[PDB]
Amino acid sequence: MDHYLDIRLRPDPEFPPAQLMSVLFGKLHQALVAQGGDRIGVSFPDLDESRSRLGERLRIHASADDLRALLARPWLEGLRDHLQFGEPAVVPHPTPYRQVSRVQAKSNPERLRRRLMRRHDLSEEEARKRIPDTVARALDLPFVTLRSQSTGQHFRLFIRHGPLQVTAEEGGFTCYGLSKGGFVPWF
RNA sequence: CUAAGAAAUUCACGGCGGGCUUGAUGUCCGCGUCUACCUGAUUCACUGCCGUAUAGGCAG
Repeated sequence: MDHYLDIRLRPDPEFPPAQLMSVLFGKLHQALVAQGGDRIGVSFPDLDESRSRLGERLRIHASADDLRALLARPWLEGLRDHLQFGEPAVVPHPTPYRQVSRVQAKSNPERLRRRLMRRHDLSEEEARKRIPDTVARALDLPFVTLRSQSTGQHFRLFIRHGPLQVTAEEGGFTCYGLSKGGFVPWF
């Protein structure tokens, strides 16, 4: 994956950039479940780790045929007025390589309590005795908010840009474009 | 380095007895409250799955 395509959120008087970034990420995810495979990687070039902000840019990492297919496919319908685009081009080098991975946290003690009750046949009080409320961990990481279509929930999807490395390795990506082993050029 | 420097108010106690406040009364005419707006700031940290696990991961 030596090719990239930058997408920057146009400023909108109607919307904040986080809402636009989340609906763009959901539509990219739906485009990848429509496409299939594990070869599509994402990034956030104007990231702010300190303020936990994604920035205002998103960058896809793939081959050029994937970029020209995704630049005209109807997952960009209704956002071309919200979005300005670049051109499908080759990445610069030398670049450090890092991973973009979805991090999940045990954020609700009661759901894991109900799982322990389902898998150990305990009552509610044994689940509260075995699992306290200190267990709940909150991440200090930026996030998109996503509407599931299988189930009906709205959940925060916390992303982590991994450590910078001098070389990249093989692997795939999930249907959200996040690394389950793959690496992306970071520039 | 202070109108500086010091100090035991305290023992006891029956306030109760009794009573007619009454009659009478017109509130009342009148009234232009308009004008214009993003409740959305990621604001639903959720639901489940693997794992003996609370340790750690995974899905949408």
